[PDB]
Amino acid sequence: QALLRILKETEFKKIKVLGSGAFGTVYKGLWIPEGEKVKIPVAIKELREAPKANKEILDEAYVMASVDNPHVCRLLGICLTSTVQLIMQLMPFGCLLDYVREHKDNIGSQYLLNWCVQIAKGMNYLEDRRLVHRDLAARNVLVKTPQHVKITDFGLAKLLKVPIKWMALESILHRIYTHQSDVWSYGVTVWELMTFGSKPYDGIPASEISSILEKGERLPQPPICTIDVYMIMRKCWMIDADSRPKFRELIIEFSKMARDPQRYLVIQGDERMHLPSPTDSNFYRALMDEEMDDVVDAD
Amino acid sequence: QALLRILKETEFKKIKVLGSGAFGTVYKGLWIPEGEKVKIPVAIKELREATPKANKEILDEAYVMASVDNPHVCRLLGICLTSTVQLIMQLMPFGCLLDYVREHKDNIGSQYLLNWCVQIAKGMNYLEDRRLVHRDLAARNVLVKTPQHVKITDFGLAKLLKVPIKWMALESILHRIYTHQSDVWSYGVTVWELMTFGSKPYDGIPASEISSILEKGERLPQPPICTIDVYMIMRKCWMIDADSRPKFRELIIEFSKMARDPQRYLVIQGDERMHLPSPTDSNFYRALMDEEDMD
Ligand SMILES: Nc1ncnc2c1ncn2[C@@H]1O[C@H](COP(=O)(O)OP(=O)(O)NP(=O)(O)O)[C@@H](O)[C@H]1O
Ligand SMILES: Nc1ncnc2c1ncn2[C@@H]1O[C@H](COP(=O)(O)OP(=O)(O)NP(=O)(O)O)[C@@H](O)[C@H]1O
Ligand SMILES: [Mg+2]
Ligand SMILES: [Mg+2]
Repeated sequence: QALLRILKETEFKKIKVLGSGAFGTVYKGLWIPEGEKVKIPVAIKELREAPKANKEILDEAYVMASVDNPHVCRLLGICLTSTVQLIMQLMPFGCLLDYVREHKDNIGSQYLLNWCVQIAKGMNYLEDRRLVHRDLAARNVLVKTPQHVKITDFGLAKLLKVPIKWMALESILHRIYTHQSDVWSYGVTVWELMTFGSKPYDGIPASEISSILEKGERLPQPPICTIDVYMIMRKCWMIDADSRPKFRELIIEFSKMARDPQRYLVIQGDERMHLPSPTDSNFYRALMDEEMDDVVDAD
Repeated sequence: QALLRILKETEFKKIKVLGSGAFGTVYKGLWIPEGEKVKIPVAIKELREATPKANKEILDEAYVMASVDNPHVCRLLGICLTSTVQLIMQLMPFGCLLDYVREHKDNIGSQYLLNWCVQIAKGMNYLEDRRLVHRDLAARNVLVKTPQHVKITDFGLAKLLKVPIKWMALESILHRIYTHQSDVWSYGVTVWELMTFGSKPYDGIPASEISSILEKGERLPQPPICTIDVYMIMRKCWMIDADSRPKFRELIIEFSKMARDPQRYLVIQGDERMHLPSPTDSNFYRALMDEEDMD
């Protein structure tokens, strides 16, 4: 229980709504430690309801509180008095989807491929712990710093707007959720990144997706992607789940590609869009990211 | 070196005054990374007296200040060189340990007090290892990162430039001699400040007369909560002969020993209840505020 702090409603306040999704509402909030005069910013996710006893939710939460990996967001605290309110670290940069749309004119290959590496690393860790995400998407990758992203919202789908356009075929047709169906979503997430945040299958209703998948139709090749990168996405969307890549294979392949990033993505002005200098990296870490490094560098 | 970031004045803004000291104003500020929309809270120390040529010498010392790497010493992160030199460091919303002990007066337990003494000694020992003399150690110059993790600040500022007479070793008052052993003296005063929950040292005695009473052998008095064993360490910090003062490495051992049996060495009313930090509350503080290597 040492990893999950139980909060009294009297020691935190919700300030502003940050967003809403299939599972609840995320607020920017404050934590006021008892006996202290500081207000510490936190993120608070207030859950919709689905129903289940407080003890069973607490059991679920201890598992979410126990993930230990630089690319997965850990549940920090919980309040079960009224609604279910989860407390986690506030990520001022927001989610990676909004970030890639915001900076579509300034994202280099080194950033894009290193994000693919980090997302695969967080997902491989989840597979190690036998935790199926069920809702991996670019909106559920949080930006700690532009050089450090983290998967969030895993297993909320367990504890309780169905993301049809990210689900593997077997998940749509038969509600089968495995680590290999997470690999399908990972492939859509990579597609979101490489298109700088396009909406997948835009204009196609969700009810049609299973049918266009069965006809063999897939998301198109992003204009910056060489075939090498596009083949990885295709493999994530094979009908046979065991034929799809493994998260650990994805880590290796994207890490390789990150060592020669301009050979695998075609970006105008890429030469001027490198990872930060050592000076700027040291400054970011000291202010926002004291916890991993391991960014893969060119050459 | 890559450990000091040179900032552009357009990159940050001042949003609140936090206090002032002998060398400048400390502000709460906001850092806006270029081309981002986020506002990242920082602390800024604007120095007093407008500086040019000096700026080379300031930088050379800034690079040293930016090279300190220890969980109990604050590292300079960046610098802005305008008509006023502006230093950028991590913001510490709890503030300094002096105000902290005052506001929680007679509500702090012995385990905290003794652990702060260890941590400060570890930080000063690291500086002595680096051959760096602080010159202005005092409880006001220890910041609280979390109640479990304190850090020495303002290393290097004094050299970078009213004298804190009541924290200074006698030889520093008389001869402007500053060594690691004079830092030991100031450490003893800092500890006395903590153990008295933030009392002013030599209250009622003018600063110009401190050196006379020190030479007569007068010293700060024994705090009510301190047993003989704790007070003797403090007294040994204030020996006239600098080389018979404790070394910071010995202070680490002695305070580490006492912090394993805190109630034997500090006698505080209500120590039974106080509040030590559960693993649960400790993990929560670290995840929100303190992800660095130790405390
Ligand atoms: N810890 C956090 N810090 C900062 N922003 C966050 C945090 N968690 C979530 N957000 C933002 O708040 C929004 C709301 O999240 P959420 O309610 O999970 O919806 P979603 O993730 O966008 N879609 P869904 O997949 O249906 O949950 C997210 O899109 C994030 O951009
Ligand atoms: N990084 C920081 N975060 C938060 N508060 C800080 C920080 N650095 C300094 N302060 C506070 O800012 C105020 C001014 O500090 P400062 O100018 O250093 O004067 P001082 O520490 O009180 N005396 P002195 O340092 O000997 O000149 C004090 O209340 C400090 O606690
Ligand atoms: Mg979400
Ligand atoms: Mg100071």
